[PDB]
Amino acid sequence: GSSGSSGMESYSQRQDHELQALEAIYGSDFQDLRPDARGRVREPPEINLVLYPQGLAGEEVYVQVELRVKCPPTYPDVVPEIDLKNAKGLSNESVNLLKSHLEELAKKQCGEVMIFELAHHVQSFLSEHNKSGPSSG
Repeated sequence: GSSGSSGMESYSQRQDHELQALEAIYGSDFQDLRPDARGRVREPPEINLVLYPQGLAGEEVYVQVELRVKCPPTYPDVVPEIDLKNAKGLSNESVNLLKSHLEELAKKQCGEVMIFELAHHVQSFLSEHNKSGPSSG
């Protein structure tokens, strides 16, 4: 089996598919950063995702980092890059750990879109690295 029409999408389509879904999910924890215009060369879909330790919510919080991602021009056929900027709590300390963890999780997730998993895994990790903090909300 496995025969059918020429499904002929492109990597930037598969990519921007995830982007549109992120704009719903987050709204403004998301920013796209693209220099893209209609009628231009393709370039990396650079985005920013603010991510936090679950529970405390959009409130005081302790640790956080922004997730910066560009994608290669072939993602998800290969793994994306991952960079963790403007960290709080983590003085570029366990940032290294999580970045390295994500840099492996990406290989496991390779074959389809992984950004949504990566963002979940960060919010696990941050909540892990977070200690003390009541709940309210």
